[PDB]
Amino acid sequence: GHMIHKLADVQSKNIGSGTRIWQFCVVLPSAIIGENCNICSHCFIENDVKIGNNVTIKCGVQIWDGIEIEDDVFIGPNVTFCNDKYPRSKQYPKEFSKTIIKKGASIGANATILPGITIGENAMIGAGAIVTKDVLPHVTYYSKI
Amino acid sequence: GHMIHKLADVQSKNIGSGTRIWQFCVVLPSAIIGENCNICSHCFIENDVKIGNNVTIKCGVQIWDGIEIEDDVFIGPNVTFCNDKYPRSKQYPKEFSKTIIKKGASIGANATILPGITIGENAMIGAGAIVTKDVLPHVTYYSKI
Amino acid sequence: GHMIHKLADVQSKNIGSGTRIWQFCVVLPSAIIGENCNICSHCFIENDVKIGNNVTIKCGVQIWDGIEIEDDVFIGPNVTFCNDKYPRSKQYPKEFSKTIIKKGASIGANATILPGITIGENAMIGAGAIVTKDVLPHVTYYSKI
Ligand SMILES: CC(C)(COP(=O)(O)OP(=O)(O)OC[C@H]1O[C@@H](n2cnc3c(N)ncnc32)[C@H](O)[C@@H]1OP(=O)(O)O)[C@@H](O)C(=O)NCCC(=O)NCCS
Ligand SMILES: CC(C)(COP(=O)(O)OP(=O)(O)OC[C@H]1O[C@@H](n2cnc3c(N)ncnc32)[C@H](O)[C@@H]1OP(=O)(O)O)[C@@H](O)C(=O)NCCC(=O)NCCS
Ligand SMILES: CC(C)(COP(=O)(O)OP(=O)(O)OC[C@H]1O[C@@H](n2cnc3c(N)ncnc32)[C@H](O)[C@@H]1OP(=O)(O)O)[C@@H](O)C(=O)NCCC(=O)NCCS
Ligand SMILES: CC(=O)N[C@H]1[C@@H](O)[C@@H](C)O[C@H](OP(=O)(O)OP(=O)(O)OC[C@H]2O[C@@H](n3cc(C)c(=O)[nH]c3=O)C[C@@H]2O)[C@@H]1O
Ligand SMILES: CC(=O)N[C@H]1[C@@H](O)[C@@H](C)O[C@H](OP(=O)(O)OP(=O)(O)OC[C@H]2O[C@@H](n3cc(C)c(=O)[nH]c3=O)C[C@@H]2O)[C@@H]1O
Ligand SMILES: CC(=O)N[C@H]1[C@@H](O)[C@@H](C)O[C@H](OP(=O)(O)OP(=O)(O)OC[C@H]2O[C@@H](n3cc(C)c(=O)[nH]c3=O)C[C@@H]2O)[C@@H]1O
Ligand code: NA
Ligand code: NA
Ligand code: NA
Repeated sequence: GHMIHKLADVQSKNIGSGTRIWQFCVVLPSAIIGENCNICSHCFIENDVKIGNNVTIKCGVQIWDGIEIEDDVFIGPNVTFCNDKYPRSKQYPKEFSKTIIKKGASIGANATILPGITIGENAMIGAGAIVTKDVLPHVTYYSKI
Repeated sequence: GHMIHKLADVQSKNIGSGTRIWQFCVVLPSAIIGENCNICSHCFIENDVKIGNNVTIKCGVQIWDGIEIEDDVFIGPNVTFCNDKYPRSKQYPKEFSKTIIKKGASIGANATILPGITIGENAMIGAGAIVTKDVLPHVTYYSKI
Repeated sequence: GHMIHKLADVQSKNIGSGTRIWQFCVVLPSAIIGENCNICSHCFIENDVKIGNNVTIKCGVQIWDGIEIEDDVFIGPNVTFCNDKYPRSKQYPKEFSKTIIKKGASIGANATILPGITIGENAMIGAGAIVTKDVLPHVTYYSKI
């Protein structure tokens, strides 16, 4: 089976064997999470969400509607995603922009992923990076400081 | 009335009709929150705080003493604010620096708002931006990467 | 004694007099926390962790295995740390990289601290900074925007 912490609010039944979901996580009903994932404390996971097997999501991350995470992905702490390029309060998109983080990619701590983004297989996103364009497979990207 | 999630700690009675406050939020007694707001999971809202109507605060945001949010503002996930330009542990300011986010402005995911800042009506702050100076009304600002 | 909020999960007994640990914090058993600390809501503190006296950790911060915080340090909200320079899901380091934040240093809101980093005594890290190199004692560092 899987481990859902008593201090998490997990509403999805679509959770793979070996997955751990930690304290103060919210997971909404339609989320799909594969096997042997680690969803660390203080994460939010919405409905139109697919997360593969062996995915690590460190603390303080939100996976919105329109975000897909493939197998073997690492997401660092306080990483953000997004599904709305020009957000205005109460102006709901007719269709959320999709992001996909492809198999084996890693996203460093506190990176910011713009909407509509593909990060290729086995890419490495530097800590604190702002990703405004697709990142090719196996590429190391970071923002110049 | 308003919706306070059972897994939130909301101590303020000053909350407008239609407002939703989600799991694992903390709202301290003197906070004022208007009507039809959405305070998403994992937010902290302090005492000397005014939030208008139709405000969206996405997950993982803290609204400190000295921060005012006007009507129709969008605040993206993991956005930070601040009320102390030269912070030192246990050195409490005599007066917190004030920030105001004016009506209809939007702040992108993981943006950082320095203390003493005005963001003008209907401004758009890019995801991951560091805002060290006021942003004029209706201006799109982002940090060069 | 110390104050552990009923809505925190604090598993460590190694907590100094006068320390406050707030709602929705997780503190694992081996963490050491000194006297008169303030661990604000939504923090995660791991096992191989030493935090000194009079330390302020604002909301939304994680202190990982391998991180030491000395006395009188201020850590701003949504700051990230890290102990793995080339993270890949399920590829556990044989030894976590160590970070030390030396006495009296301050780290601004939403800063990102790379692994293996020393921040010197009384340094000041700008809000949103990415710290990829040691910061000398008493130096003010920020990332060019
Ligand atoms: C991107 C990364 C993999 C690069 O490592 P690297 O290729 O060994 O690069 P180097 O350390 O040799 O740095 C090369 C240059 O890039 C800069 N740089 C490295 N990482 C950077 C980052 N994340 N953001 C901005 N600049 C960065 C360095 O300052 C250095 O600049 P210089 O040549 O002017 O001295 C690494 O720095 C990183 O960000 N890792 C992610 C860590 C993380 O978040 N892990 C999960 C949580 S623990
Ligand atoms: C700022 C923003 C509105 C700009 O959109 P835009 O005006 O269409 O700009 P473009 O996509 O045409 O990009 C123009 C340039 O600015 C850069 N840029 C855009 N947004 C940026 C950002 N947030 N930070 C740094 N650079 C950015 C692009 O890389 C591009 O560079 P180039 O000309 O060298 O190719 C948008 O990118 C953004 O950040 N939106 C906020 C999304 C968000 O956080 N929503 C809430 C959560 S879903
Ligand atoms: C770094 C800091 C201490 C510098 O303050 P300062 O020395 O008075 O510097 P100034 O305000 O005079 O700014 C000098 C320049 O650096 C830039 N700058 C200042 N802080 C910056 C930051 N954090 N990131 C990027 N640039 C910054 C300014 O835009 C200004 O640029 P300019 O000369 O082109 O106009 C302050 O800006 C800061 O970041 N404080 C931390 C606030 C915080 O996070 N507190 C805890 C939460 S409330
Ligand atoms: C800083 C960082 O992200 N480093 C990671 C990287 O090196 C990576 C390759 O391995 C580790 O990440 P994992 O999440 O896979 O660690 P693991 O040892 O499987 O699980 C411990 C994590 O679980 C989460 N957790 C654990 C417990 C016991 C808890 O109560 N609440 C909880 O949220 C957070 C812990 O860091 C490291 O933490
Ligand atoms: C990524 C992003 O910020 N996009 C937003 C933007 O497009 C914006 C214009 O609309 C949406 O934001 P809202 O917060 O207004 O969404 P809404 O549909 O009103 O409410 C769903 C949000 O409520 C919060 N929520 C919801 C539930 C059911 C919950 O259990 N816990 C909870 O925290 C987080 C959800 O994303 C989008 O999420
Ligand atoms: C924006 C910022 O970090 N500014 C700080 C800086 O000026 C610094 C020098 O002083 C203050 O930080 P402290 O954390 O030391 O504030 P303090 O007055 O001791 O405690 C209030 C904080 O405690 C935390 N807290 C408090 C209560 C009552 C709670 O329910 N849940 C809780 O998480 C968050 C509050 O901001 C300021 O908040
Ligand atoms: Na819009
Ligand atoms: Na000070
Ligand atoms: Na590795």
